[PDB]
Amino acid sequence: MAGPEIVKLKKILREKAVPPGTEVPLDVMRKGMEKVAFKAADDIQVEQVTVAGCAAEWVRAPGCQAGKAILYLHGGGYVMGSINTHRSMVGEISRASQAAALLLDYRLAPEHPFPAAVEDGVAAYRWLLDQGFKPQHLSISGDSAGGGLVLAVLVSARDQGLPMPASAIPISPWADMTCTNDSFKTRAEADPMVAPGGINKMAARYLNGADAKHPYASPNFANLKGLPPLLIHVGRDEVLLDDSIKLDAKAKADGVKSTLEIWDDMIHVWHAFHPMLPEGKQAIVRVGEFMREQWAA
Repeated sequence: MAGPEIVKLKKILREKAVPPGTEVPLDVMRKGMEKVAFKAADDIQVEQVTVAGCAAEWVRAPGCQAGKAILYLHGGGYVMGSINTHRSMVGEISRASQAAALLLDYRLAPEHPFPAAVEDGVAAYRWLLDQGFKPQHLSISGDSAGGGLVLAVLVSARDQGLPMPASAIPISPWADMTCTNDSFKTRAEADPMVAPGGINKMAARYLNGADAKHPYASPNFANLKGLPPLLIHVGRDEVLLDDSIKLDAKAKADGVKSTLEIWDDMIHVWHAFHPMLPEGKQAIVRVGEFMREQWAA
């Protein structure tokens, strides 16, 4: 059944990984993601902007429609990640969708704990709408921590009277901080990426004493009535599989139009590895078709 690339990518991930008791300090972790981050295609142009007091970059592939925009929330556990780490994958999401991405460098824990990143998001989305972007022309997308953050923004912004955008594509969402799901054991051998209580210590760092079940911290527990069509990518072989099944069933319970795709043999944000993974390339293609189907409706 399994691609030759994912087998090789799996084997490499496993080769270069730290061995878990290992407490890698925060900024050793941060410096690593930065240094190994893939370089965007050079047909991606970028334009640095400041949004809600945060650094951002409009990320435009070739072929964008003006009027359409992605608000993008990067992964990294709420503790790490940046515009630089994520520009590759996003520019290809910008390509696939033919929409420019706003790629926020929202406030990271522990220097800025929860709900700091939710505020940046909400405020970023308000900012988009104030640049004259109609909700119908907007989309929110993100990976790992950033895929839960997507939902935590949509919930927050709804409670605040903000119109919903046309779509929401969480990628491998981390939508439950209390990290409890069957998958933390069942999928744990097969995940070369999420370990942990590497993830446990991230929650620690982001919550900083807050209720792990706080709807904006963990949107798997939020009321989701009214959020717009969801496309949710997860991989089979990930510790976060349950996050995505629980959230799909919660969306549906709440009245949401929700499509969960579980992609067999795949890892965490397998997207991010499109330069070397036919599936990352395929799944990015599909994020954008769906931001595009939601835009035609």
